[PDB]
Amino acid sequence: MSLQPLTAVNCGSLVQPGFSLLDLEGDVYLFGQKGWPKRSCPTGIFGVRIKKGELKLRAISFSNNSSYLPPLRCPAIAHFEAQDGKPECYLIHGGRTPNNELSSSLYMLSVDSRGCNRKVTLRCEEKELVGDVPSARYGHTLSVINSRGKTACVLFGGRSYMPPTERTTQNWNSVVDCPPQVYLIDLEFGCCTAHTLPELTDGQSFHVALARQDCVYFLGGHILSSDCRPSRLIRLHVELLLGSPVLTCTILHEGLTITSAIASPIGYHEYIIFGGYQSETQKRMECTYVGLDDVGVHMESREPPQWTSEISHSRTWFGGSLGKGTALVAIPSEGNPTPPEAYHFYQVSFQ
DNA sequence: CTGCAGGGTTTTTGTACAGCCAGACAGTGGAGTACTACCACTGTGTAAGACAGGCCAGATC
Repeated sequence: MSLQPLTAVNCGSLVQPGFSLLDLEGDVYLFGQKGWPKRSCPTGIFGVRIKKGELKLRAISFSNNSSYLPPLRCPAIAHFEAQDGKPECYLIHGGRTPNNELSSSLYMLSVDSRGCNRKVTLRCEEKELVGDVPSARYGHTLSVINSRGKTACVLFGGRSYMPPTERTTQNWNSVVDCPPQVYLIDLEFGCCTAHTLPELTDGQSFHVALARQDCVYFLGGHILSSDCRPSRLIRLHVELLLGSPVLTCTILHEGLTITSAIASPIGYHEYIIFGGYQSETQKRMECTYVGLDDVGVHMESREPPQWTSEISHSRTWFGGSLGKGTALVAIPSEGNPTPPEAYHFYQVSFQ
C-alpha cells in the first residue's frame, strides 16, 4: 500500500467527476471526456500513461468500421473477458451525453491492430437490442456471466428521469430510481428478457457489482426512496437453460455500506475496494479487501496508506482502477487565481 | 305567467327670482422666468481552439 502524487501535465481539463477507465491490453484508456469531442482528438477516447509521476494522455483513433461514441458521463461498464469470438470486449451502456439526456444504447468496444510506433487502434460497434429493451438509465451495473456455456449479461439498478407523465418543467432535472427488475441481455443477438423477483424491493444506484462463475454479488447501494445506504449484501444466481435464463436470489448478512467504490482487481478473483462514501456527508477513508469464491464473499480490512491532509479533508473524491493493484484517485482543488488545473491526482498501489 | 299603459312613488335636472365674490382680461416694461438646443464623449461588447510545419525519439530489420 502506497500513494504518490502525479503532476497533471497538459491536457488535464478533459477529466470530469464522472468518467471511466477501460483497462485493456496493457495501457488503459480514459473515457468520458468533458464536453463534446474537440477536434484535437476527434474520437473522444484517450490512452493514459504514467511514467515518473507524469500522467500523459495520448489521442487514440478509431478504425474504419466503427460508429462513434458520445462522451457518456457515468455509464455501466462491463468487462467481457477474452474468449470467442473477438477478444476482449468492453460493454458500455448507457450513461448520459454532454446534453442532459440518457443514451439507452449498448456499445461494444474492441481492439483492432498495432502499432506501428506505439499506436493502438480501437473499434466501437453499436449493437441493437430487440425487446423489451431496458429503459434509459445511468449509474446502474452490468455484469458478465458464463453459464454452460453461453455468455449472458445481467443488468440491474440505476436512476432515471421521471416518466413522461409527471415530468414537469419545474421537476425536469429531478431523478428517481428505476423500477427494480433484472434484465438478462444476450451479447448476440440483442434479445433481452426482463424478470422480476420479490426479494428485490427497490432498485439501487452506484453499487459495485462483482460477477464470477454464474453468480453475482451486489454490495451496498444508495436507495433514494428511504435515503438509506443498506448494509445488506445481495446475491443472485442465474443459469441459461433452454429456453429460459432462470434466475434466483438471496440476501446475505453483511455487506459494506459504500456507494461508488473503486474496485481494483489484484489477484485472480481478489479485489481491493477503495470506496466512495459511508454516508451522505462523511466519505469513506478505510480501504478494504474483498476476495470471492464459490463459498461466498470474504472480507478483510487491510491497512490503508497514510493519507495527506488534503485527501483526508476532501469533501468529495472519485477515480477508477488502472488495474494490477494500481488505482487512480482525483481530488478537486480550490484556489484563486484559477490553477487552472482543477483536479490534483494521486496513484495508489497495492503491494 | 307574459306584454303594455294610465298613473303613482321618490328622486333628479334645470330654470327660474335676486344679490355678490373670485378670478380672467389688457397692458407694460422688463425680469427672471423656464425650457430647450449644442457639445464632444461613455458603456455594454473580452480566450481557447483549429491547423500547418519542423523535428525528435523510440521501435524495427
